[PDB]
Amino acid sequence: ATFEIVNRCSYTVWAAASKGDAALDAGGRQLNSGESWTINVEPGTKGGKIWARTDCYFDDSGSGICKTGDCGGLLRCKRFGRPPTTLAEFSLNQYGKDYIDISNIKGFNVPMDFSPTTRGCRGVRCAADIVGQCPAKLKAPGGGCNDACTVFQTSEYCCTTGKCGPTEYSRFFKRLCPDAFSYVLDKPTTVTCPGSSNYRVTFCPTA
Repeated sequence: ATFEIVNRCSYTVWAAASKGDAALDAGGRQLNSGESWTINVEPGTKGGKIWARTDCYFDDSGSGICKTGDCGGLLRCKRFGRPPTTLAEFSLNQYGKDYIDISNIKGFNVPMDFSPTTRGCRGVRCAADIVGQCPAKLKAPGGGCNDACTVFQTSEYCCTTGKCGPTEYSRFFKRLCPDAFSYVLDKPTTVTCPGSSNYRVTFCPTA
């Protein structure tokens, strides 16, 4: 499947793509403002994620750091990124269908649209100014808006027991972005697409 990753932000982002224990495609790349990077994700990829990283520095070997979404200091992510990270999440060719969502469960750094480029389902978007409106206690000094699990490490926020409800913090994410997961047990905003659909992830879609 192809995922065109497009940075519409006015700032550079370093896109990342991983399924947690492996890179997807090259795993990461710099996207200057307006750049598009098209990756190929193997059919059947389960639990893949794409995200933006901000304020990154990499040496010639592709080692360094980002202020948001850093994936073990690598340009080419092999693992998931350090919160806060708005997440485009997908599982492909799962009994004939693809499943996509956006999640704020690991916080929010960059606004995102995640849409199919092929027929048969709708896209999802979280493009509200979550960083600007972020509750004081969730603001990440490094940049972005942390989820409450990250900040407070409670069973309730992290849904450790598989028993948790919405919280003042989750409700903030949900209010700003109704169409993204705000906590682990949120009413799902997952979209079912045809198996083998193709997609575009757009950072800062609202230009």
